[PDB]
Amino acid sequence: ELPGVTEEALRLKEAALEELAAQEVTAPLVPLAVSAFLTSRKKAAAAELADWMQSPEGQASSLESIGRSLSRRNHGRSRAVVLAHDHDEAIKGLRAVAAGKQAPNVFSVDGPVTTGPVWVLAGFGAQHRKMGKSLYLRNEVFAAWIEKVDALVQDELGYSVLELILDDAQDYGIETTQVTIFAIQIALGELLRHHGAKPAAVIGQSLGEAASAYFAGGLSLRDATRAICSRSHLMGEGEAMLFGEYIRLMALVEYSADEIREVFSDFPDLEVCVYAAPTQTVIGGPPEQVDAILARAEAEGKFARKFATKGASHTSQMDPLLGELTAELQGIKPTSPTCGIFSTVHEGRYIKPGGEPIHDVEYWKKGLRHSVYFTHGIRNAVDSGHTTFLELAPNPVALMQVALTTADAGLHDAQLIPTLARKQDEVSSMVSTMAQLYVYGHDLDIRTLFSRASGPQDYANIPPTRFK
Ligand SMILES: *S(O)(O)Oc1ccc(OCc2c(F)cc(-n3cnc(NS(C)(=O)=O)n3)cc2F)cc1
Ligand SMILES: OC[C@H]1O[C@@](CO)(O[C@H]2O[C@H](CO)[C@@H](O)[C@H](O)[C@H]2O)[C@@H](O)[C@@H]1O
Ligand SMILES: OC[C@H]1O[C@@](CO)(O[C@H]2O[C@H](CO)[C@@H](O)[C@H](O)[C@H]2O)[C@@H](O)[C@@H]1O
Ligand SMILES: OC[C@H]1O[C@@](CO)(O[C@H]2O[C@H](CO)[C@@H](O)[C@H](O)[C@H]2O)[C@@H](O)[C@@H]1O
Ligand SMILES: OC[C@H]1O[C@@](CO)(O[C@H]2O[C@H](CO)[C@@H](O)[C@H](O)[C@H]2O)[C@@H](O)[C@@H]1O
Ligand SMILES: OC[C@H]1O[C@@](CO)(O[C@H]2O[C@H](CO)[C@@H](O)[C@H](O)[C@H]2O)[C@@H](O)[C@@H]1O
Repeated sequence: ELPGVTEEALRLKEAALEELAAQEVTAPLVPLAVSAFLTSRKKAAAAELADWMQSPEGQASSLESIGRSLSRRNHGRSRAVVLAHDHDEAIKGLRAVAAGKQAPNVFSVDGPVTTGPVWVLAGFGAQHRKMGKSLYLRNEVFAAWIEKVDALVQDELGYSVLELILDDAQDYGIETTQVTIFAIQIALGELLRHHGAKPAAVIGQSLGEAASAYFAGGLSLRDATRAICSRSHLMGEGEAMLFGEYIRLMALVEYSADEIREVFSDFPDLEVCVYAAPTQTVIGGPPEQVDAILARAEAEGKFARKFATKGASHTSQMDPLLGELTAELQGIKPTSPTCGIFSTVHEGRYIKPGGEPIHDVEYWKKGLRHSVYFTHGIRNAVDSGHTTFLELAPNPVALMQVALTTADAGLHDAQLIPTLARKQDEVSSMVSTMAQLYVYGHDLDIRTLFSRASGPQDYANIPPTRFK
């Protein structure tokens, strides 16, 4: 018997819905799928659909009806999806598919990807004021999972994350950024599962490790929530008492791990927080040393960027918190993974499905305290055959780090699939995510992207639903 949705959440939700009702309805993004055993035949189907869609009868059919009909075809080896708001975009996109040409709304491949997708759970640097709000108001499944995490977090820390999502006046801090991005991560992944997708493996960075543990079957939703709540509040409370000589900055520098080993001989107190990309590393330490290594970087033409925090996670400054984190996590129950795990806590090494559990109290201490081996995990995934990396986040920050490691590992055409992004319609974005999973042959029931038909006008007069 968990807490319910707070009264203030409901209040904020009613105001938000009026805000939504009084806005101009935008044309939805529809996925149009064509496929064939042969790419040559796929291109002809795309040309035939474009022709019919140019005809008066095609023009008279809604995109949603056309796409619902396409979704009931057999789905062949060679695939394409044209994402469209109207008949113009669709016909344009289909002509590109027919012509073998690239367009920004078009995905087309000769055959499925060989290995299943890696779900990427990062989070840092992805937050913004209204993250998750639009999809909450507009997707029943997304909203159900948000509320499930909101009840658990309510019960664990005593406040409502859903109030933060719904109230535009409020913005996120070191604590609430983590628990709220977690909630968005859980809800995005369960929405994806709802339409048939699943992770082949998971990889986490810093914040996202708790969600990655849930989706890998290493911890119940309750214990994953305990993992992100204890981490988050200790970090925010600890960092707020940091002043003067106790302050520790974090910064991004264009140095590799090997460069760092040599550059750090001038900086005794600097530590590595995150190995982000082959030539991007996040360091932490006392402000004067951080300022000097930044100065050193910019003098060598390398770029460098100070983050906004008075404390540095994944350094020794976390040693005061570990005792309390240990106490708060007593009772969690680590379970055997149900998909692969690239563990950026354990130096980037792989854990097979059915392996021994890894997510014990010591795992969360080690993760908070020690470096995040993100680029090593990604490289390990590339080297064992993975090419599709799907990021669950309000903004696709980590995907840019993945691109750097995949290109550097020789993979020059990875499938980098984002989810949400500020200033992209959150329902469009999720359509596009699931349309890509389909093109590459990953698990996804494209039929579930369209509501159940309730009448013959929900179909179009094309195969497989031609009217007798
Ligand atoms: S944990 O507590 O959440 O700690 C943690 C994890 C990950 C972090 O870094 C994420 C990150 C990153 F690795 C790189 C960038 N990035 C690349 N390029 C730029 N901008 S610039 C100066 O080239 O124009 N920024 C950003 C980012 F958030 C940090 C802490
Ligand atoms: O939602 C827009 C509109 O609603 C008002 C109340 O009429 O404020 C509601 O929404 C705000 C944004 O989330 C909240 O901060 C506020 O608490 C809530 O009452 C208007 O002030 C606003 O223009
Ligand atoms: O501890 C002395 C030792 O560390 C250096 C490294 O640059 O400085 C740091 O330690 C000081 C405390 O003694 C701090 O005041 C300072 O913020 C920190 O960078 C040198 O002073 C020396 O090699
Ligand atoms: O501030 C100077 C410092 O910045 C760098 C880039 O990190 O250069 C920029 O500033 C110079 C002065 O305006 C410009 O001439 C240069 O084109 C610009 O990139 C460093 O090279 C320099 O040390
Ligand atoms: O102030 C640094 C800035 O000055 C330039 C010349 O505009 O370089 C000078 O300073 C360097 C030391 O930082 C010397 O190595 C160099 O010989 C001298 O010309 C810029 O190149 C630099 O960004
Ligand atoms: O080829 C089968 C393979 O395709 C996916 C999507 O990548 O599912 C499609 O094919 C199914 C029929 O085999 C349809 O039920 C489904 O609607 C369609 O997306 C994968 O999920 C499936 O393994």
